[PDB]
Amino acid sequence: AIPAFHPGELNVYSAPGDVADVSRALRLTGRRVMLVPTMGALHEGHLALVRAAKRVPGSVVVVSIFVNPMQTPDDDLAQLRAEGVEIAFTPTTAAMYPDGLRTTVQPGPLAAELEGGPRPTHFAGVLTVVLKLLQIVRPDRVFFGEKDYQQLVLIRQLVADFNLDVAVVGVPTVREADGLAMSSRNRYLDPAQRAAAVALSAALTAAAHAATAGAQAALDAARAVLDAAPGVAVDYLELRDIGLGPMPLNGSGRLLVAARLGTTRLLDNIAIEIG
Amino acid sequence: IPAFHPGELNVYSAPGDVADVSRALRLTGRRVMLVPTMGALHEGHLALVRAAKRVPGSVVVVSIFVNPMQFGAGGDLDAYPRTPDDDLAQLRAEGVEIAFTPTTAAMYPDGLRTTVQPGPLAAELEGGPRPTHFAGVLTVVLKLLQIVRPDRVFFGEKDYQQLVLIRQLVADFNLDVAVVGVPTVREADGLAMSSRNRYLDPAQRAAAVALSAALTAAAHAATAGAQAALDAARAVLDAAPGVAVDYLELRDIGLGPMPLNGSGRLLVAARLGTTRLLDNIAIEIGT
Ligand SMILES: Nc1ncnc2c1ncn2[C@@H]1O[C@H](CS)[C@@H](O)[C@H]1O
Ligand SMILES: Nc1ncnc2c1ncn2[C@@H]1O[C@H](CS)[C@@H](O)[C@H]1O
Repeated sequence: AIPAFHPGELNVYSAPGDVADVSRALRLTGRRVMLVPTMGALHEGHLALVRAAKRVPGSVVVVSIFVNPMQTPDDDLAQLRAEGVEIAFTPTTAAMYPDGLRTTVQPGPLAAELEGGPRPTHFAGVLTVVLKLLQIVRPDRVFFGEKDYQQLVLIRQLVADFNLDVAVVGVPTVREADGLAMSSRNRYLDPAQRAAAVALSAALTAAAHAATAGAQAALDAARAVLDAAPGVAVDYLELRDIGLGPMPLNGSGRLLVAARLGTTRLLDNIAIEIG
Repeated sequence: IPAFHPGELNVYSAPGDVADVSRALRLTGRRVMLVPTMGALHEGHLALVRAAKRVPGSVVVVSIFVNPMQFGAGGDLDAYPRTPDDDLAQLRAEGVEIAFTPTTAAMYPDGLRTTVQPGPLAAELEGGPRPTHFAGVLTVVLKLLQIVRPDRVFFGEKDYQQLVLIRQLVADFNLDVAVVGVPTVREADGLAMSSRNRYLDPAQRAAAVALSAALTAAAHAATAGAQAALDAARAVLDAAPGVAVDYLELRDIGLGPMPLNGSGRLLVAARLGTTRLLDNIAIEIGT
């Protein structure tokens, strides 16, 4: 028997089997299932993913909230209700890993680069949990923020490599009024650090416009902006092609930056067109 | 959707083609059964097909793909038997409606990029000397499952460790498929059917009966306990001309981090010349 589903209400399920059965039932009724994976602590960045999901005709939106150990619940659920989301999937660690860590996903070599520098097993954790959520929910489309661009690219590789039948949708980064990419970590910044943190986005946008003068001009313009900020320890600043391989001589690319401000690590990235 | 002629064998090479046909069939109420093979089909494979065929409303998809990722150099990959004309003929005789015969390029267009990392069981038994073998197997089976999206997938008990690892894959990635283990098909003397049996000369073929003899002796000896069962198997293997034992192990049925209780599996691997043979059997202790 299919678990109870009340249309137009927020339906919260903690058992993987329960959301699996409801999702399957709903798709048969002519809904298109949209999945928005989160770790809770929702902000406007996450709501942008939800809104993208909602606008697909026939959509029913599943938002998962799960703090993946391998990589405010009441408030989160209120935000989802306010957005008209019909399904929240809130599993426990034990429900997701009933046999502990056993079979896992091993990413390709991109996972060792950039963010994989300090955190060499982070993306194995991410792709493992994402693969599981895809299999539990079986959505037609799954939504991720462009802010975590390397994550987004690795998920596209997961989907292609394992022949997954789901469309991956990248959603543009939501930003504060001065350009700073929205992140739960931003609140940890003291006033000086918060003022200095504007250099990430300013550096990237400066580079995007400098890029008419070529790749080197774009990189140099970004480095200059970061060089004008105090207490911003740049971990990397790299221009790559859109799949995060080596940047071609001309054409489309992505510029990525990460920096530490005190104990807080921030990331940002932007589309670049060379020439 | 490419053409599907029902009641005939339809052969598709493109993953997109079989995926489209499978989806179309499932949407009209047919239940899709998948039998993954590496070809060189014998009666053991046909038992899997027949098990699949008897699921009511079933449409049977047999994949044939000699998966490069589960082989290590040199050597073994080139040496694997390929008898595609016989394979397809056998599937026609069995009334299988779909054969999926993908190319290496279609399966691995990006080489080895994202892969499946099996649990600790993949390092043991068959995996000991071949530490990447089961990552190859689990990666291809995952892909086949995603392409075909069957209701049920059929594997032989002969490769018992592989069957266990596939159940792990299915559980650990929350795959919506039932895994069906099918009992080992044997020659009249007990020898487990294998595409590798073709490499036994008449003398080696005679000697090879020792594996199944040893296992069945142990299964009956087991009323007297584990030591008795193992020593009965060892005695038979020891009496066998030119059988070189790699391992003989009695484990819990899941082969995992749990001690043997009342139900186990006895597994053997042995070399007859250059041919490595496997077999296994259910064991009940004091029963
Ligand atoms: N400022 C932002 N804009 C867009 N998406 C964002 C974001 N901050 C986080 N996200 C997105 O939220 C998800 C959390 S698991 C992930 O897809 C991340 O990329
Ligand atoms: N003698 C036999 N009896 C039953 N199944 C067998 C078999 N020999 C091989 N198989 C089965 O055929 C498949 C080839 S990839 C695999 O599931 C193996 O376990």
